Amino acid sequence: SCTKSIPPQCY
Repeated sequence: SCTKSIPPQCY
């Protein structure tokens, strides 16, 4: 899943 950061990060 992708984190909730700005910008968002996907693993």
